Amino acid sequence: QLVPGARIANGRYRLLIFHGGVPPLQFWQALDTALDRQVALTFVDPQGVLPDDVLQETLSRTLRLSRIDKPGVARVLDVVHTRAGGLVVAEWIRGGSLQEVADTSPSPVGAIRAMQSLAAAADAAHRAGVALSIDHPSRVRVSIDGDVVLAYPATMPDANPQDDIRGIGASLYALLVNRWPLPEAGVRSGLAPAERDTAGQPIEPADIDRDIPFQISAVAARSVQGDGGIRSASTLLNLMQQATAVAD
Repeated sequence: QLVPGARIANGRYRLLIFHGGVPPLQFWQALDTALDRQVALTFVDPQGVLPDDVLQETLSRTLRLSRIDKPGVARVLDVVHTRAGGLVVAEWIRGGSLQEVADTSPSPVGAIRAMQSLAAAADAAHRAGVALSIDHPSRVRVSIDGDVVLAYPATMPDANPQDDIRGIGASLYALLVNRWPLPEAGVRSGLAPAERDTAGQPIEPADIDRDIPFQISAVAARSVQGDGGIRSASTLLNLMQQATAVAD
C-alpha cells in the first residue's frame, strides 16, 4: 500500500510525495531514512501485474542507463525487489517537475537551452543501445542548475528511441506553451492537452504565441510529428543548439 509516510524496502525509504506515472510505474519522491538524503524511487511493478519474465527485461535495460554519466539522466543509486515488486532508486533532482515549470511561462530560449541536456542524455543512451522512455511528463524534472532530466528512470521493453525524440519534443512543447502534445495515459499529467489544428496535428508553439522564435517552435513541432521532421537525438541536439544560438 503506497502512500505518503509509508516506509519502504525494509523501511529504508519513507514515501514523501507522489509525482505520478505510467502504469505499472509509479514515480515517488522519498526520504532515505538510512542516510538522511532524498531520492527518486521508481516502483517498476508495484502490483506485480507484469510477467516476471518481462520485469527482468525492463530492469536490465534500465541498468544499462546507469552506465551513462550524463546530466540528462538522474544517477541510479540502487536497484532492489521489495514487498512491492521491482524498484529503482535514483538520485533526487533539486528543482521542480515538468508540470511545475511549464506552468511558470519560461523563456522560449531558456526552454530549448535547458532541454539540450535531455537530448544529450537520450543520444548517449541511444548510442549505448537503450531508450530513455520519455513517455509521460512526470518522468521529467528540471534542476536548479537549469537542466532537463529523466528524473525517474526505467526503460520499458516497448520503449524505443523514435519515441524518445517524439517525447522529448512534447517536453519542449510543454514548456513553451504549457500543454502535452501527446495523448497522455495515466496520472493526469497536470498538463492540459495541445490544441489540435483543423488536421488534428497539434498546433505549432509559435502559431500559438508569437514571442516564441521560429526555429524554437519549429524544432519542438517537427519532433512530436510522426512523419516526422527529425530522425536522431544526435541531429535534434544541434537543432536545439541552432535555434538557441540564433536567439543568443
